[PDB]
Amino acid sequence: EKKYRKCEKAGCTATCPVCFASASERCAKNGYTSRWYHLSCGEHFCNECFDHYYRSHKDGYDKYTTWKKIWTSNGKTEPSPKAFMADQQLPYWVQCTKPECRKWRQLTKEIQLTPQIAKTYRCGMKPNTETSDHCSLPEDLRVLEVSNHWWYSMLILPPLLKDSVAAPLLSAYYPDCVGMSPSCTSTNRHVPGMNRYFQPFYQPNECGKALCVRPDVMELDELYEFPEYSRDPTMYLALRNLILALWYTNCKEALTPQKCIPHIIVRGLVRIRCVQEVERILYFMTRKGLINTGVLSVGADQYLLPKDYHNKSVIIIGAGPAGLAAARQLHNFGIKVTVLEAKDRIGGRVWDDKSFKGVTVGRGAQIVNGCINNPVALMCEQLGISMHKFGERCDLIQEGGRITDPTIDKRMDFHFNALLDVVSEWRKDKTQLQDVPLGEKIEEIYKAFIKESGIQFSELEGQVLQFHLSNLEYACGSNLHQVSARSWDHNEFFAQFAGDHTLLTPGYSVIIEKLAEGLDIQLKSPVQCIDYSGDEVQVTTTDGTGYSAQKVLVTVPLALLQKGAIQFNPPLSEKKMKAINSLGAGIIEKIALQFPYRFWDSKVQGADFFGHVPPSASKRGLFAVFYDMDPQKKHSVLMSVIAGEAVASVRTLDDKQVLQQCMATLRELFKEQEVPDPTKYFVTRWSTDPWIQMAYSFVKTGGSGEAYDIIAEDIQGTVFFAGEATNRHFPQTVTGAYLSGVREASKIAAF
Ligand SMILES: [C]C1=C([C])[C]=C2C(=[C]1)N=[C@]1([C]([C][C]=O)C3=[C][C]=C(Br)[C]=[C]3)C(=O)[N]C(=O)N=C1N2[C][C]([O])[C]([O])[C]([O])[C]OP([O])(=O)OP([O])(=O)O[C][C]1O[C](N2[C]=NC3=C2N=[C]N=C3[N])[C]([O])[C]1[O]
Ligand SMILES: [Zn+2]
Ligand SMILES: [Zn+2]
Ligand SMILES: [Zn+2]
Repeated sequence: EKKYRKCEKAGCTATCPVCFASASERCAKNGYTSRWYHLSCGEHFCNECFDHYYRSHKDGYDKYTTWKKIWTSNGKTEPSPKAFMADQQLPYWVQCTKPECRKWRQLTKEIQLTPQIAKTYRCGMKPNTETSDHCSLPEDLRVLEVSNHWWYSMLILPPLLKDSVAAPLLSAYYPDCVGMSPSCTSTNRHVPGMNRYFQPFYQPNECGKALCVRPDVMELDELYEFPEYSRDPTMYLALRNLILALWYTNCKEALTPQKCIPHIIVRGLVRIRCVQEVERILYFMTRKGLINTGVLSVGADQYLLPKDYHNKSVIIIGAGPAGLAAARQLHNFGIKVTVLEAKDRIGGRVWDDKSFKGVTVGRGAQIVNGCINNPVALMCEQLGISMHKFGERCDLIQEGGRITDPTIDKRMDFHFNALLDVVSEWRKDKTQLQDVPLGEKIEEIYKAFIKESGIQFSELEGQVLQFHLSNLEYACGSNLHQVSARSWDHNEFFAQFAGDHTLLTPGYSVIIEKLAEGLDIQLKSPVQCIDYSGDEVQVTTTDGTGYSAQKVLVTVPLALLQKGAIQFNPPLSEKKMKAINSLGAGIIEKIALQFPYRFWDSKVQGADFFGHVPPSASKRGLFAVFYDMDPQKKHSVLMSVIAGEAVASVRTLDDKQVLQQCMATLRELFKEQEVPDPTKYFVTRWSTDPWIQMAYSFVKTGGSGEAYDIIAEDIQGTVFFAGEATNRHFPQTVTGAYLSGVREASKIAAF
């Protein structure tokens, strides 16, 4: 036969291929062979070692055949001698852990790389074990080759990771389809101790779950950033999935390259490319706020992004969830941030009262709707605090004291949802200019249904239907006659947060205060003018104090944008003003009442809340739901909500008059017994708080969900916008406001 000195592959850069396997007694070593098999520009094996495993009469055949059976039953990747070599025989490479050295070294071929070796390796030391004379030695010349893109081009098979920390979460997938080795026995074997709200990965063919990622498909922004993985995403996916698994395994500390590296176990020079790449992917996912986020804090020179991204200054207007999320992100990235807040406190529509004995009572937000993958649940895990999952039970108690039979509750809910289904059908072919108020469409459909069907409802059934109507006015923050029939539920077209609905028992203020800790926050500093006509943005407060930065982030409430309280120079565009004015500034108010004892326990029997059947439509929304504010059933605090048309009715009532109406309502709801006087209470006035004037946004008649995106659009890469009224997928909530701030910090840090 004819022998060859050179590699089989045209264009391979190895002038002298050497065999890494040396498995056969006739291994060609560094000389001639019938074929030099190419794995990479730095790695080859001779035909004698190929046959050692491949041919049925050679000594390596039993090992190759046993591997082969495991490979083909567990994965979708073809078996071959090359795949076998890369998975089983190619030597490992590891970095010196001396911080001033970090040189790559090849381990001898029988040394199995472990995390422990990757954490403790030093040049010249026996693995798993002097001076530092061996650190000075040059790296093998093949190491530098790996950093070029053409090296990856010439790598014939994608790497497959071993014992990935992501593997227990990915058992429904073929391992090689997510970049993991099919021969790995721990890969192919709820991560215990991981928070059950952390479900980072979609199961196969799954959708409809907010913030899950497909472990087997790259997203578009990943492809824009890493287009070299468009053809074969295997290697990128394994590193991204590993990073997510590690972050959600320990979300209380910054995830760094050095923490990831011992968990990257794969043979060959390609491990060098994997380690170089994991660092780039880490910075990308950090900037996007997918890891290293929440209430994580850093010190100086422990910034989360390298000093490149640091070269900016930012003024943030408003210190609510959105403003503080952006400030925490940007500060952690190493960017200079100043927060200007109009009020004498931080938090915005997060404002907790800590003066009720034994409980924390939000004047503003206190519920989390859907905890799975929710950043609020992440931050609770980081802070070690607990939430209370709501029970389903909610008796509808009538004035006079009767409890509504639950079959009436369900029946009238059935009828109410049927009306919304007709609206859903009616709108399928309607343009924005053909929009109709939801409340008007509902009332029309209902009257037509009574006429057509002839059905006769009791007075109680009609009042219970009014209750279900009031729940939707509560969710929208408005009487439905101002809400768009086309677009009221626009956001439900996107994946929503799954899982538990909870009461944030310790209060969102705990999270707000931790986000803000250590930041440069200026209270009682209402911004009056933002001028971005110069080289730097000029921000002036109402007392004439001037601030300047390269970029500015506006997070003020939608109602304050509608009233134009900040003057912009140049002015906001006509298109931006139309979007701003197409959304509604929804409103609810709250009352909280402390009592000497839990007078409701005998009748309510531990339920988290009870409903209040409205006696007339004129009273829809007036204290419709009462919340028991102690899930441990020890303290006696109720909270109730004023929603819909009821908000206008309490506008000209002072607090004592509201309290009096609420106590008259409670004594009607508990007419058969005595109700004690309250000993402490508050009544909120969000609608007249000058710097807020609302509770949460909704889409007004004629508007579109697209308005949320338009408000979110930056101006000139210089003026950015966040807040709950800028989050199209997740409007209204603390969660969506938080995510909007993280989003804007990502935009700002990219420049
Ligand atoms: C009452 C209430 C309120 C008010 C709110 C809320 C609530 C309540 N809650 C809630 C809701 C949602 C919806 O859905 C609900 C309801 C019911 C149920 Br059953 C469920 C739920 C809850 O609970 N949760 C949540 O999540 N949320 C809520 N809410 C709402 C919230 O709160 C919101 O969203 C947030 O907060 C937002 O955030 P932002 O966006 O950030 O905002 P604020 O907070 O407002 O902040 C802002 C700021 O800014 C300032 N400013 C203005 N202007 C100005 C300023 N500064 C400066 N300068 C100027 N010029 C103000 O002050 C504030 O702070
Ligand atoms: Zn050989
Ligand atoms: Zn080659
Ligand atoms: Zn070294």
